[PDB]
Amino acid sequence: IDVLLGADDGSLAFVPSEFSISPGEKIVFKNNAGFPHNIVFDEDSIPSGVDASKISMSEEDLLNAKGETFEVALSNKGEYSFYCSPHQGAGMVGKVTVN
Ligand SMILES: [Cu+2]
Repeated sequence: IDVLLGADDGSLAFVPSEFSISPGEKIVFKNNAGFPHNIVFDEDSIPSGVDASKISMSEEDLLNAKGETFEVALSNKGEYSFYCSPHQGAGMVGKVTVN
């Protein structure tokens, strides 16, 4: 599934921001508008026993050019909360369900 970082009107959002995938399906996050951006999974808001370090950017890492991507595949089922670190407060948050 492709997820834009930043809406085409420059809104600070994931598009889409809530979605479901099957296990081992790839998510391609692509720098769209309003970057730099990143993708960080909430360690306290993913399935038990998942290593967030395996599926996220560092807080300190950025995608700073149009079209840079980060890709990830999730396998454990459950809900995963993620955010953009610099824009979390702006509401640039999402949630994926692996079902
Ligand atoms: Cu952002």
